[PDB]
Amino acid sequence: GDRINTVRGPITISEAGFTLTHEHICASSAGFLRAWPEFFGSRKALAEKAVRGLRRARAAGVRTIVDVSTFDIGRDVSLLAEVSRAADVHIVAATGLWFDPPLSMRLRSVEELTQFFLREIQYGIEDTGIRAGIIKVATTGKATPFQELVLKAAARASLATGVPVTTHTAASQRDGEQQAAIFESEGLSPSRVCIGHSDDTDDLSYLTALAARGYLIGLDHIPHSAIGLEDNASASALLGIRSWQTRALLIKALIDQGYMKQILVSNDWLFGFSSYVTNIMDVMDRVNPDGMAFIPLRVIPFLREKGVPQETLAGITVTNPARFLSPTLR
Amino acid sequence: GDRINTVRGPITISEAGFTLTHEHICASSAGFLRAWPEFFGSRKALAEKAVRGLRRARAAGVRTIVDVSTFDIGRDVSLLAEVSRAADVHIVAATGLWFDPPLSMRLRSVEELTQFFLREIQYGIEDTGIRAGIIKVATTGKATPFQELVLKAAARASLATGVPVTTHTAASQRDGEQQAAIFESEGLSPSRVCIGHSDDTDDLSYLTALAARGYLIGLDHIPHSAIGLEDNASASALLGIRSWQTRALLIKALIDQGYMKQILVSNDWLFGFSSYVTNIMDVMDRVNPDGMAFIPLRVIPFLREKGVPQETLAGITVTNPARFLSPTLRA
Ligand SMILES: C[As](C)(=O)[O-]
Ligand SMILES: C[As](C)(=O)[O-]
Ligand SMILES: [Zn+2]
Ligand SMILES: [Zn+2]
Ligand SMILES: [Zn+2]
Ligand SMILES: [Zn+2]
Repeated sequence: GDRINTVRGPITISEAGFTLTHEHICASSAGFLRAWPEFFGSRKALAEKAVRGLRRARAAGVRTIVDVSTFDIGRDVSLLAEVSRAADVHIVAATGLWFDPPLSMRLRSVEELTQFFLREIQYGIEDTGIRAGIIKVATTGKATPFQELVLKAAARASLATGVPVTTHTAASQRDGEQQAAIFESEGLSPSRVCIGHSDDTDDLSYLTALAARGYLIGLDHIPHSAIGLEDNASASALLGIRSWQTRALLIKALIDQGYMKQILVSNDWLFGFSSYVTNIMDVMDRVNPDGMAFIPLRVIPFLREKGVPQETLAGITVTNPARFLSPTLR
Repeated sequence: GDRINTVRGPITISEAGFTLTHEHICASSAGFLRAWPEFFGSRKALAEKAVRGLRRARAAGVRTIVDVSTFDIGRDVSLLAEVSRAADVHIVAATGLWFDPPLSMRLRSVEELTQFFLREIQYGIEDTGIRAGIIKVATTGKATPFQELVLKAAARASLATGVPVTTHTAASQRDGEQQAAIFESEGLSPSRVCIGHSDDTDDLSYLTALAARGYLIGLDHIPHSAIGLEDNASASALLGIRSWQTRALLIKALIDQGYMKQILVSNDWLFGFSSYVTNIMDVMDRVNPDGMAFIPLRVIPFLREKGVPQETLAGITVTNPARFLSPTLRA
């Protein structure tokens, strides 16, 4: 556990630096960007845009982002490597499955899925040699049967490799509780696990109860808000109507209850988005022109102003990610 | 239309020859073959197996196959081009959408889908320049609202390019009737359309009505007979108990009623199958070891033995596919 795999190769733990742990270059679907790149203008336009945003995040102090796009989010690790080199920002790539698995995934056993995630972690994604550094999974409410298999296989792959697991939840449904039960049924340590989208809820008791058990709490939706666009239903459905300040005060709340070491903060931002309504990216970029720089430009100052010490901010944004990403065998 | 697009470039209508009109190299899912080729042993092993199979079909007289794998069947057009060249069989690639569209597809409008189909027909699939020569679509019962957009977009793409459409049906639910209604609502001529897996039904009159209206009838499940295999529930669920002979006799029934011009026959065979239970292929290859050669080796001789004349059999296997695939604008 002394090296993190990025899309440009292994980096030391101290090279990671200021890290965003839940981001995407592009949220799409398996095969889609290569089949229909004109949906994003062109592949070149998408890449140029990503590099712009990554360069601006780098200017604001971001050294590493974790791209948590799985196979079924249309992860294109060749694009990641390209924009990582061009922008000079480390990108950690993901294996796992999110909630749009095709038939050839859906029909697979826990054992088969375990071999797939291990392939992507140990040997490399597709034919690239680029090894994942994290496993993403997802529920949206109670796990479907397949989703239980995915979580169990993610737990098996993490135990074999030391690589952490990170989750999508419907927080309003307290998904993290079922996710934790499943992971613990496989003997996975809660410190290997980030329960994500957790700022979608204001149920602080749900959150501290998980952190108390050792889970990392991913407060990765801070800039996601449809305030001012409440008449755009597709945006409000996606973003919620809770303000960024409300979401950020959960970070303080967790800190005040003694759980600073369990917190991971991010934007869940992206430069293309095909797996929602057309032209959604335009809406999102109007909502948050800072994009991935929103955390270092708006959130960290806001917290500091509300009296969060520098030291605690550095812990959350540098230390916790390093601990989380360092591959760590039981 | 003077030329049919294949994965090696345009061919003349006469180069097409004996043609299987509903086949796959590999039935999978978008991205899946490239992310997890070890599911098939390796990509190399899958290619080699497809080449052997294509070479045996070529030996039995097959000159061209139409790989009706869409984006969401995990069509890998580079793989098609590779095995076409190595086996020396023409392969026609497909555009369209089958019944496993991802979110980024399912969320698209008829206009967007139309543009995507046109892209794969007129400009080329992915970055390859390989152009589709057919549009595959699917329902499994009453069309879902997304499947209606797909069928409308297919019809618009076919009207604009002359390239035909071919369908997956649940035959027992008479899917072909709604598919036809949708295509006609867009002004597509029936002679552009093949209603596939139609040998899955015993309802002859459902078939003859569609043929009368000018539709091609795709009898492409001839070897899909789960016979002596109720021990295997997903395999007998895949296949069925109706004998291959019974399915072939539907070809003869349509001929006898005067619709030899409307008949397209194929195997719907494949060399890999990830979108089903694991090891389904071993089951399938043990059932039909002739593979894509089953049509020329078993079916055509059986029909001749039943009294079907040579010229009629040439018509169905050479002339109907040529007419179907040759790009034809309306009026
Ligand atoms: C890939 As997502 C839209 O759940 O951040
Ligand atoms: C792709 As298929 C199983 O409907 O021939
Ligand atoms: Zn998510
Ligand atoms: Zn995300
Ligand atoms: Zn089918
Ligand atoms: Zn088929």
